This record gives sequence, structure tokens and C-alpha cells, in this order.
Amino acid sequence: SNAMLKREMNIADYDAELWQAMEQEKVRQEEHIELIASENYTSPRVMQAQGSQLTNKYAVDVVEQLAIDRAKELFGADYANVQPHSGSQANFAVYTALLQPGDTVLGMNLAFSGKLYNIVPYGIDESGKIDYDEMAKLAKEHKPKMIIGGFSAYSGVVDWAKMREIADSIGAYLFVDMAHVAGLIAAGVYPNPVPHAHVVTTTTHKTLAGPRGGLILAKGGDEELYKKLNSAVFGGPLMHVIAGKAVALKEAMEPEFKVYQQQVAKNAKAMVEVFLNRGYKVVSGGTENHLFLLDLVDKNLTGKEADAALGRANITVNKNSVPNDPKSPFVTSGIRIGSPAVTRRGFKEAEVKELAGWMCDVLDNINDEATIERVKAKVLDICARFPVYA
Amino acid sequence: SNAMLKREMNIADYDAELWQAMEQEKVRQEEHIELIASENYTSPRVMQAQGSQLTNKYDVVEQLAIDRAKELFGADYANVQPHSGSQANFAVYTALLQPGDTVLGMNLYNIVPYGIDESGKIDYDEMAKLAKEHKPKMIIGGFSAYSGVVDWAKMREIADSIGAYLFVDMAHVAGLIAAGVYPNPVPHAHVVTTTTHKTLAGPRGGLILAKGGDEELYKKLNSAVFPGGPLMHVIAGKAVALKEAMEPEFKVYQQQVAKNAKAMVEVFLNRGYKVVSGGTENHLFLLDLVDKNLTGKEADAALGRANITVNKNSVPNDPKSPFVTSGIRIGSPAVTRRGFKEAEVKELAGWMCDVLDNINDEATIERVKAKVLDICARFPVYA
Repeated sequence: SNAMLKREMNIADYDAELWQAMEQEKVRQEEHIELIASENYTSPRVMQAQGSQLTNKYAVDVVEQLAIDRAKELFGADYANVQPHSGSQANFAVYTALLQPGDTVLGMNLAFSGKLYNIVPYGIDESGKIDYDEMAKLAKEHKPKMIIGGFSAYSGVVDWAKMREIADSIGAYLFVDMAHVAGLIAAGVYPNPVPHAHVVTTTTHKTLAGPRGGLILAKGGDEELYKKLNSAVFGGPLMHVIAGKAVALKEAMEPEFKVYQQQVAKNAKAMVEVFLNRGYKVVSGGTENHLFLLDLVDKNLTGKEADAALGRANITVNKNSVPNDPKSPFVTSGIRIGSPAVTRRGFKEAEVKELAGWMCDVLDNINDEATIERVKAKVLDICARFPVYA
Repeated sequence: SNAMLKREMNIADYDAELWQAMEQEKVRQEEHIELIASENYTSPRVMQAQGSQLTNKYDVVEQLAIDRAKELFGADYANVQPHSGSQANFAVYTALLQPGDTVLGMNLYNIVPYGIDESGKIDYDEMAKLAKEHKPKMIIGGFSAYSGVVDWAKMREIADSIGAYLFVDMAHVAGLIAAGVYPNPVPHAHVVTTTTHKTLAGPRGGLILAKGGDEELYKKLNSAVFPGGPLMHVIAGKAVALKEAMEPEFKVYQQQVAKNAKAMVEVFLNRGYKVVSGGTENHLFLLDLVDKNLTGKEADAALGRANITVNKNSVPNDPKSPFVTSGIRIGSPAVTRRGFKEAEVKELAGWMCDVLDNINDEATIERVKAKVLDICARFPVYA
């Protein structure tokens, strides 16, 4: 025999370098305030699934059917495919199922798929709000085969019903990638694109708080579409990750998850209030979801500057361009902030308001070491009061 | 306190439905003999990494994987980010090819296939004919049911003669390559890819490796991987799996893999079965059942009744559909992992011949099943 004994076979016994790195990553997740809008803390049940012997399975079916059934129940889809390894892979399945090389696609942005297809962008104005009349004119002008909804840095709510009308008016597909807001949709606090788009994709981590992976959903499609989508996905699925998806999707149906998402939305609003009250500009002047963009043009700061300074105080954000950004995309004039992770670890309005205030202290004094050190200390204290896995 | 994040309530407590399905799979892995050539049993250290908080990360960990991949394979470039072998391959294509380019491969882009004969041996002269006539931008080496050695040096000569890239997908033999007991493509290819879970016995995932290129090439390969983020928990799994593969015991393992495959081959041949190519030089082989009036699908099902798992596979010039086939593909990595040596695999191969000789003899099926279960019980995978 040659049994692999779990008590004798662990990382700390065998691979000290890896173990030290893993320990330091747990410490980082605990003692940093994570405001990257795509970040979250998955449950220990998701982690248990991902650590399981399902990694050995070549593809089982019951585990997969639970994920599929739960995806359909949660989002009200008549079709779900839980196999994609990532949101990007889900998206690529959709493109290859429905598009030909060199087709025109209308996407949205701030004012490889780009290499294979002709992507025309609808750019949100300095107003920071979608203008559906203008979107309809771009659609009419360019006659895309597909309009793609979903954008990583929009703080407004997208009217998917209206987008479907625009798509239909020119015979295009509406594809919505809801990766950036899926958890809010799952909770009923943001509108669902499943009844309006021809196909929908998402990641399962981010606001859904599950494992990293993809999902394709649809409602009202024909057998033929569903068949094409299935065939475009692959090269088998990660069954341990699919188990992760199954348990995450059930967690998403808990009343606690609805309360959590309501808190996510309140928290993002409370942070916006502070930034505005401290003299910072927020794109659109508000948020209606979990995230927002701080426009630093009037401060003569770059997003890269802001991000580095905040990082020195154990606050993680990402840079992001603003509408008609006067700076290059490598630099930007904005940062994007979201509440899911801090909310997940127990921060409510008081904490996020205090945090926003500290961020304003940093940005007001971006090369003052003492401010940075003071704020770092406060961040560490707040992190201790609100531990993650406890 | 965060009710959803505290460790109190595990999957069994929370989601009995899911837990039951997970634990059935666990018991299935113990109670069946697995001869699907792409399957293995990864270590508990790999699973521990996959179960870690690294799933929440949006880099010392990645460097460890990169360094260990380069060391194991003798490469001066590695990318450990791909989610799968397929994504690794896709990265290479999108890095080096333009849409509609011509490509040559074994069994978006104009593909010219090269087809090994009934002899079950690669015809380098036919490969050369196709390459030199059609002038592909890239020749792709590596194929899933091939039991022979491949002359990677010769493929590079062919590629070099027409100015083409040589890409080798070594997924189907990577662990043997790593242990030095199968020809190494890394010195000869422009770029190589692999999965991390079959003969490497690691997590499911992809890898890109290369040597002898400049940073410009390596930058292109990096840029091509995500056309989002890596799975850092899986990458930690890769790091520890790659370290395990550097142990002298891993080479011993692969030597036993190769020896066991040859041993099973000898039984099939001696029992009147035909083996594509007449033998093996690696961990797998293909039985050609045409002369038995058997389909691969039916052979797969018959063996499954006795708790022996194989997969159907087309043979050269298969008279049957690809969904039916006239062959089965058998590999030794998983049985060897759980401790089978030559004596055990020889006995196993005899039982398989007993079933296939008389698929409808339920007495034989039941006899073999009981022996299979006894054998599985004394070779537990995990404890």
C-alpha cells in the first residue's frame, strides 16, 4: 500500500516557504481594509469544497446538478451552465456561440475580444449616468450584432429592459455580463438582467461571495441556443470549484445574505456621503450599488498616486479612469472603491464613514508621513475590532 | 462576529444534499480501480492549499510555483496562471498566431491534421510532407492516446525548415518528462504547455514553459494568458505539487508507472488482444478491439460493471463512430499512485481479459468485481 495520510501530509510539515507565504496572506487579508470592488471573503464551506477530493474527478453529476439547479432558482433562469473556469471563459463562450469574427459589437465603457471583433464603445459622460437615447443612436448608427451590457466602474443601475428594446430595434443580441453586481441581483437589491438579455454571464466570487469561476444563464431561449452555448464552453470542469459554487449559491438564498447585500448598498452610500462632505467629487454624484469612482481631477492627484498612498496606510483600492480622463490609462485621475469586503467582515455605516474620513485625510496630505502612519494605526485597530473569519 | 464566516457550521451541517454527493465520490475513488490515463490522486498538501484563504486573493506564492516549474522542467520561462491546460494552449495560439493562420497537429485557425497510421507510429516523413507543402506558422506536437516516444528534435528540424514555431503540449506525459524517463520537449520546442493533474499528480490547472526565448516572446505569452486573475489557492497547490515532484520518490514513482504499463501490455498481448503500436513507451496504451467485434463503449461499460474504470478511444481507421469507437485507452498513473506494482497490475490485466473475453458471463463479472473490491480495500488512496 501507499496511503496518503492527511495527518502526516500537510504544508507546514513539508514546505516551509509556502507555509510562511500562506500565513502572511491570511495576515494581509485580516489587517488590510480591502476596498477593491471585486474582492470578498468566501465562506469556510466554499473553502471546504475547494479543498475536497472532488479535485480528482474527471468530468460528479449530482454535485453539478445541484449547482445548476441552485443557479436557476437564485436568478430565475431556465438555463444554467456552471462549467466555465472564469467569467472571462463564460464570456468567450457567448461570443463564439453567437458571433462571427469581425462582427460589430456595442459595449460600454467610460467616455482579445477587441482584436477578434469590432468593438464600438458607448461611453458614459462626465455626468456619469447612462443616456439611453444616445445609446439608441449609437446602436442605430453602428448596427452591431450584439450589445454587451455590464461595466466594471458604473455606480448607476442599468435598465436592462430598455437595453433589450434597443437591441431588438436593430435585431441584435443583448448579452449582459453581470459579474460586477450578481450578488446584489441575487439579493433583489439590483435589477436582474436574466428576463431581458438573450444570455447572461457572471463570475461566482465578487459580490456573490463564492469561489472564483464562471456561470452562463439564460431565460426564454430555444433548445438551439442552449445547445450552442453548451458546446462553446469546452477540457473538463473543476468539480471541487463547482461544489464551491453549489454551496455559495445556497448561501445566497439565506435571509442573512439579503441583509448583507442591503448593508453593502448602505455602506457604499455612506462612504459617498463622507467623500462629498469632505470636498471630493464622486462620478455621477452618488451610487446606487456597491461601488463608486472618486474623480481626483480637481485635486490634481492621479489614481495611481492615490492608490499607492492609501496602500501605505493598509487601505487597498484600485485606480480607474474617469469619464474623459485627462490622464493616460496607466495613471488615471480616479480610484474605484467598493463596499463588499468590508461589509462582509462586519463594517457598518459608522465604520465605513470613519474609514472614508481617514482616506480623505490621506488624500488631503498625500506626502505627509505622519498622516499615513496615523491612519495605518487606526486601520489596524478597526481590523482588530472586526475580524474576518470569526 | 460574522455568522456566515465562522468555522462552526461545515458542509455536512449546512448542506447535507451536497455533502452526501461529495462523500459518494470519495468512496467511489476508494472502491474502483481507475485506469483512465488522465486521472490521478493528488496529495493532501495540494488539497490543503486548494482549501485555503488564498481563494480570496485578487505573489511570493506565484514566484515559488514559477521557480519550481522552471527547475523541474529545465526551463528559463514559466507561467503558472492558466486555469487549465486548454487555457494554456489558447494563450500560446493567441500570443503567436493571427486569425486564419495555418496550423499542423496530431491525431479561428486553418488546421491541417497529421494522422498516425494503423502501425500506430508517427510518420515523420508524412508530417514533413504536410508541413513543407502547406507552410503552417506553427506545428503542434503532443497527443493524447499515443504510447510511443516522440522525436521532438526532428519536429524542431521540420519546423525550422519552414520558419514555423514548434509548440508542444506535453499534458499527456508531463510527469514522466519531469522525472527524466520520457523524451523532453523543452530543449526543442519554442514553447511548451501542460496540465498539472495527470502524471504530474498536482491540482487541475495549466502551465506554460519555454527556454531559449527572449523577454519579448515571454512578455507576449504573459499578456495572452488572460484575454482575469489567477486562482491563487490553485497556484499554491501547483507550488507544493511541483516540490513533491522534485523528490527522488517521484522519479521512482514514474519508473513504476512505466514498468506497470509495460507489464499490463504484455498480458493483453499474451491473451490475444491487439495493442496499437504493439506496445508502450510511456504510461498508457490503446487496445484495438476491432478483431473482437467489440466497441470501446461496450468494453468500457463491461469493465465498469466490475469496478474497473477505462475510457473508450478511437483506433486508427476506426470503422466505428467517435461516439462508439473500437478501442479503450488504459493508463497506469492512478493504480501506481495507490501502490500497485507489477504483480498487481498483471493480475488486473488478466481479470480485464477475463471480462472482455466473455462480456455476458455474469459469473466472471461478479468474480472480478469481488477481487477488485478486495484489492481496493488493501490499497487505500487516503488515510
